[PDB]
Parts: sequence; C-alpha cells; structure tokens
Amino acid sequence: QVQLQESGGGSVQAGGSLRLSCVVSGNTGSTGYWAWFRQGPREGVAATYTAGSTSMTYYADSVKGRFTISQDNAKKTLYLQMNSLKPEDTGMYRCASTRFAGRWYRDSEYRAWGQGTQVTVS
Amino acid sequence: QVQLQESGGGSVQAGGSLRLSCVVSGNTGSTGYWAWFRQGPGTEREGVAATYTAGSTSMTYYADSVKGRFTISQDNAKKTLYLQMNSLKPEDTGMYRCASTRFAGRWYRDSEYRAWGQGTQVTVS
Amino acid sequence: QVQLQESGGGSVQAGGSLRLSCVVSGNTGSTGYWAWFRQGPREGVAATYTAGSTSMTYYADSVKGRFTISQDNAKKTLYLQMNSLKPEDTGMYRCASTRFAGRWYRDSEYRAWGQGTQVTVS
Amino acid sequence: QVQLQESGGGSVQAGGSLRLSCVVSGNTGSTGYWAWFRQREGVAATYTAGSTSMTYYADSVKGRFTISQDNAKKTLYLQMNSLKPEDTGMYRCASTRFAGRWYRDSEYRAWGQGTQVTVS
Ligand SMILES: C[C@]12CCC(=O)C=C1CC[C@@H]1[C@@H]2[C@@H](O)C[C@@]2(C)[C@H]1CC[C@]2(O)C(=O)CO
Ligand SMILES: C[C@]12CCC(=O)C=C1CC[C@@H]1[C@@H]2[C@@H](O)C[C@@]2(C)[C@H]1CC[C@]2(O)C(=O)CO
Ligand SMILES: C[C@]12CCC(=O)C=C1CC[C@@H]1[C@@H]2[C@@H](O)C[C@@]2(C)[C@H]1CC[C@]2(O)C(=O)CO
Ligand SMILES: C[C@]12CCC(=O)C=C1CC[C@@H]1[C@@H]2[C@@H](O)C[C@@]2(C)[C@H]1CC[C@]2(O)C(=O)CO
Repeated sequence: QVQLQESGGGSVQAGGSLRLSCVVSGNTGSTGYWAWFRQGPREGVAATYTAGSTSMTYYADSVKGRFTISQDNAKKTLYLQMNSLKPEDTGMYRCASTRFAGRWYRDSEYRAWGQGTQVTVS
Repeated sequence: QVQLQESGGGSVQAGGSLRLSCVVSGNTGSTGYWAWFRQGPGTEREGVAATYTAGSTSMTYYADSVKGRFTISQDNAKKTLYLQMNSLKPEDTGMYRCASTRFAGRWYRDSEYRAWGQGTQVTVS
Repeated sequence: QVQLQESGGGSVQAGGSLRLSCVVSGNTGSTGYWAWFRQGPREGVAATYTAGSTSMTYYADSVKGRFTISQDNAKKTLYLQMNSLKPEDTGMYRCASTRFAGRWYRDSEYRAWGQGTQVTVS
Repeated sequence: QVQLQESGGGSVQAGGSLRLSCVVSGNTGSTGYWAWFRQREGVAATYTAGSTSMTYYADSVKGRFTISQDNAKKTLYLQMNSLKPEDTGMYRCASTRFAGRWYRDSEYRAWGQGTQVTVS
C-alpha cells in the first residue's frame, strides 16, 4: 500500500553537492522510520523516526557531517542533502519506510521500498 | 564583503510546514558558523539552529524549543543554508534572519555573529 | 547566472492581503521584463519592463485593481502586493525575468525562474 | 533544479584532440536539448525525444567534433579532433526542455560553469 518514489539523482563531480527527494503515498500511519539506503557497486545512510507527537534522526558514520536527512510533512517528501561527495558515495539510493525497526540501518527491517535514484560521483 | 539574503518566508497554519533559504556570497573563508535567528517585535533575537563547518564536514546545533521539528541543512555548491520547519506553532512566528561568523564561543550568541541578512517573516496562525 | 528568490506567500482568507517579494542576483543586464506568473498543477499576473533610461507596467485583467507590482532597483527586489484576495488567486506564484519577450505574459520566453511561493486563499 | 558540471579542458596544441565531459544531475525530465557552447556560439547539440535522438553541429566543427551521451552515466561528451586556434574558448554545457533553435544560447534554462580550452 505504501508507495515510495525517489528523484533528483545523477552524476556529480567529487566534492560536489546533491539533494535527493522521495515522495510517499498510501496508508502509512503516523509513526515509524523513513530512511535512505545506498546500493554501491545495501547500507543504511540516514533515517528519521517520526513519533507522531516528535522526531529522531540517525546517520551512518561514513556520512555524518556531510549528509542531512530532512522531510516536508505537508509535501509528503523526504530529502537527502549531500555535500562533499566522494567516489565511495556512488550507488543506487533507495528510500525505505517501516512502522517498526530495531536497527534503523538494517534493510531487512523495512517493508516499503522505492526503486531508487542513481548517484555517480566522478 | 559577506552578504546574506533570506527567502521562503510566508504565512502558514499551525501544524504546517515551511522551508527557508539563505544564499551567501563574498569572502566567507572556509570555516565557521552559519545560523538561523528569530526575533519578534520588541523581543531579543533567539538562536534557532546553526551549523559549524570545518575545512573539509559540518556539525549541527538546535534550540531545545525547535529540536525534532526544525532541521537545518546546507548545500555548499549552491552556497545556501536551509531551515526546514514542520509542526509549526504560533510561537514560531517571527522574523527569521540568517547570520554567519568565522568565530563564536557559543553558537546561539547573536552578538558574536559578523554578517546578517535582513530576514524573512514567518507567521503561524 | 541569474537567481530569483521568492518570499511572502502562504495562507490567507478571502478578502485578505499578501505581499510577495522576489530578490534577484546575478548578471541580469540593464533592460527587460520582471514578471509574476501563477502556476496551477503558467499565466501572467503582472510584469514590469525596465528600459534603463523608466519602466512600464502590465497586469492581467483578472487582477487589475487588486494586485500591484513594484520594484526597488536599489534593493534589486520585485514586489507583488495582493489585496482583496479571492479563492481563484490560489496557486504557486513564481517570479521570472528575461531581456526579451514578444508578450509580457508569454512564460515560454522567460529563461530565469524562481522556485515559487505558494498562495492559498480559503 | 538541473546541475551541469563540465570537465576535460585545458591547453593543447593545434592539430590535437580533447574530450570534454559534462555530468548532469537533478530532475531533468525525459526530453529536450543537451548542448555544448563556446564563449556564445552553439557548437553541437543533441535532442532526445520521448521515444530516439537528433544531433546538430555548427558548420565550423562538422567532421572534427562529435557529441555523444552516455544515458546510463548521465554524461555528455564532446570529442574534439583536429583542434584549431579559433576553437579556443570557455566550453559550457547547457540543457533545456524546449528550444526553437538548438544554437541559440538564450533558449537554454540550465548552464554549467564551463571548462576552458586553449589551442596554441
Ligand atoms: C514514517 C512514516 C510512518 C511509517 C511508514 O511505514 C511510512 C512513513 C513515511 C511518511 C511519514 C510516516 C509517518 O511518520 C507520518 C508522516 C510523517 C509521513 C509523512 C507526512 C506524515 O503523514 C505526517 O506528517 C503525519 O502528520
Ligand atoms: C560558514 C562560512 C564561514 C564563516 C562565515 O563568515 C560565513 C560562512 C557561510 C557559508 C559557508 C562558510 C564556510 O564554512 C565555507 C562554505 C561551507 C560556505 C558555503 C559553501 C563553502 O564556501 C564551502 O563549501 C567551501 O568549501
Ligand atoms: C529587468 C532586469 C533585466 C532583465 C533580466 O533578465 C532580469 C531583470 C530583473 C532585475 C532588473 C533588470 C534590469 O532592468 C536592471 C535592474 C532594474 C534590475 C534591478 C535593479 C537594476 O539592476 C537596475 O536598476 C540597474 O540600473
Ligand atoms: C536532455 C535532458 C532533458 C532536458 C534537460 O533540461 C536536461 C537534459 C540532459 C540529460 C538528459 C535529459 C533527457 O533527455 C533524459 C535523459 C536522456 C538525460 C540523460 C539520461 C536520461 O535521463 C535518460 O536517458 C532518460 O531515459
């Protein structure tokens, strides 16, 4: 029922910036995890837990301080802002969501996935 | 030399969302604080959120009153600072001004900031 | 080269007032059109032509006498003062600029655009 | 929305070769023009249709330059052979969803900063 669709990716030079988006539709309920994963040439990049009351955000150590996850709730859109891009950031960036997760960064805890948007860092 | 220009302000219903932007130009140097302050008529400026950027990577700071509702981010290639607001409350109403400085002992001390934009108004009804 | 930054929209009741602003930066040149368009999921609302020596102002018939366009050349800012707002004024209002245009309201001739500010009149 | 970044330029002797690259990212849509300009003269462009492409060259570079694009890598190439001194310039890539004349720079909505080519 929950549908996720990513956009905004592409090819960028090392050191560059990029902002990815993912739109959500369907009966999500009010609380859960909304996350970005990357499949490089499937690791958790960043995630936000929305409590439905506030919010908690998590980052992978390799992107801390370079990436920012945010969301516009009125627009049902999740964002991944990327700065200081490195070649090892290359991959298919997929958004995922779930009502319940133990590890925010474990892909198998997520029940809804988008197809992804490719990011290739020169 | 450093110039800051905010945009994206507007009117919103309580519970709504809004994203502010600020573009910088000029000789900033590579390191320092980039912050959002808010001020209502007759009130003192209150630090909302800030980032500290090092020579490389950034750290982020939030006022307790906006934590978990506002998110600060920047796009360095676009020289732009963002404030994503969600779950807006009437008490978030104010003139939102972006500020920057190479040097600040504490992120929320407006007296330490050296460049200021004119601001963009956010009204929450 | 040219960047357009908008502000000032949002929610208001019918009969209300809103004041849109757009700040321009970059290499614009000295003459041309500076316009407001409204986009629903782009029709011209108002524009100014600056000949760089005085200006001329243009309005869509449906906003004449309710909206006023003005510009501060010192602050490089364009304003749209919207009084007596009606529900049909609802839309995404985007600023646009161009050196040449066959008609002020022909958005296809405008190459520089702002992201938009949403205006919702209940 | 659309971010274009060129690379591959520099200083080269007449008669030499160079391959410029431009990477694109962001929400582009599926159809439009992707072009190389030198400064502002149209050098070469490719139109990609919804189906699948059409390519155009300035008369002064026909038979010497080739434009191509790797759609999987979101990269536009300008292969320059038999370079001449009048090819010197700042080569900028541009893109747009629609244009009447592929070579008219004023019709393009997105621009890169460019890569300099100096032919001695
Ligand atoms: C993570 C979440 C719940 C768990 C899930 O499987 C899918 C998602 C992604 C979208 C999130 C959603 C909930 O948190 C409520 C949210 C924030 C929504 C976007 C807008 C929203 O509907 C609200 O803001 C409700 O007020
Ligand atoms: C806080 C800072 C330094 C202190 C100052 O007075 C003004 C600013 C705001 C813009 C920041 C800048 C530096 O950090 C370098 C930054 C990040 C820049 C935006 C893009 C940038 O120029 C770079 O990314 C260069 O690497
Ligand atoms: C429409 C125009 C030229 C065409 C274009 O693509 C972008 C714009 C909007 C900003 C205008 C500009 C020119 O007219 C010169 C202006 C008025 C400028 C704001 C202040 C200005 O720079 C001056 O007043 C210079 O005297
Ligand atoms: C010219 C175009 C559309 C108009 C625009 O402002 C930016 C460009 C450059 C990149 C092109 C794009 C579209 O044509 C779809 C393309 C080909 C894309 C490269 C890979 C692509 O996304 C696809 O291959 C879709 O199948």
